[PDB]
Amino acid sequence: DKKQALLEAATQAIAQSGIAASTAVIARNAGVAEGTLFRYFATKDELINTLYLHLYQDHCQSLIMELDRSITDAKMMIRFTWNSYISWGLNHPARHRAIRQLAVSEKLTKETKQRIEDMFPELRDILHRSVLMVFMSDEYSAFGKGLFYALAETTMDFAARDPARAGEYIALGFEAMWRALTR
Amino acid sequence: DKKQALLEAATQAIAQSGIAASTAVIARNAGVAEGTLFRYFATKDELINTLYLHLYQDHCQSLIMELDRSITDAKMMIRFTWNSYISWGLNHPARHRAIRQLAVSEKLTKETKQRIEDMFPELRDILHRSVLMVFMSDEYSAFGKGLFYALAETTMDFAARDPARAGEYIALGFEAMWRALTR
Ligand SMILES: COc1cc2c(cc1OC)[C@H]1Cc3ccc(OC)c(OC)c3CN1CC2
Ligand SMILES: COc1cc2c(cc1OC)[C@H]1Cc3ccc(OC)c(OC)c3CN1CC2
Repeated sequence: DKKQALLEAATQAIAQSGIAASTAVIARNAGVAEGTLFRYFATKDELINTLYLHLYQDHCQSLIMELDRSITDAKMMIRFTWNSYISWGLNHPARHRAIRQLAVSEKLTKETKQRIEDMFPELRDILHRSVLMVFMSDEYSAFGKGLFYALAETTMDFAARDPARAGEYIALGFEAMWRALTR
Repeated sequence: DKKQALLEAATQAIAQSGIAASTAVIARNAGVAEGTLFRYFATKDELINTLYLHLYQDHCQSLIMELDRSITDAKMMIRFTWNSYISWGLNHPARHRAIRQLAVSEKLTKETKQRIEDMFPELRDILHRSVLMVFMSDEYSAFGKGLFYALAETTMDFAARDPARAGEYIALGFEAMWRALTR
């Protein structure tokens, strides 16, 4: 649909030009009038919230399928989630570049945040037992996600530039992320 | 001099368009012919190395002056260095955006890396006792710097967007950086 085209154009524009990207640019790049964009997303805020759910789901749905019926401890599940996320961002640079800006956005609604939290219950539960309490507070939750994405971004940058050592940067990134964010 | 203008234009271009930025763009933005740029920096590699020393020194020289004749432990000195760095990046976004790309560049020479290491001996010594050994290895030194800059960047982004909580994001960033990078 045009909706998927819009979502893709919004991913590219936000990855490239930041979360501030124009609805005009986004509409133009999807090959539609801006008025058409507005029929699908009345507000930039709606677009941020919908795009974030769509991109989060793009990664999360494949991860849920891979992990299903495994028995993991907290750290194992979290390492799988981290390695999966780096793979996804390597495969889909713009998706990662857009999502890490969306996830820390002031414009996310409580409903959206709750949907993201509950999309993968097994992981939510593991994170609740593992994440430093400060980074599950209303005030600092987005900052803890930001730090994850920052470390993930660095990891992807080194893995892409020096693919010979990709797994080493992913493991070292994971280890630093774990220390930085867990109890 | 034109050299300072070139360094400033190279800071802006690299911050904006990445370490890949054109010598033509850089020369144009400094108001000189590209041939003139080449009289000051024969190679893009020379420009990366010189710009990185210049920007590192821009922060480090003021930090050395502030810390002089203090008695600090490792962690105190490192917290001062981190808070100083966030202040600098808030005051000088392009300087931070350029430097974090320069510092992980494959084009840095051994001489440059050694000059950066030795510019502030007291801090070098403290870091040698504090930094995880992996992040002082030849192979992963740049990756450990990258992770620092990533966490610093996130911290600056939240401190700039939500200045009411700047010190809280700086302290939480510092705490995560410390866990991620130290023994
Ligand atoms: C787009 O796909 C994802 C992105 C993210 C996630 C999970 C995702 O897929 C399921 C998780 C994964 C994760 C790991 C470890 C954490 O702290 C120890 C953590 O809290 C800060 C977080 C919270 N989220 C960070 C961003
Ligand atoms: C541009 O100015 C600076 C940038 C940086 C530095 C110091 C600087 O000014 C003196 C230091 C500060 C610092 C802290 C803690 C570290 O690990 C615990 C560390 O190793 C990774 C590093 C290494 N460098 C990161 C980048």
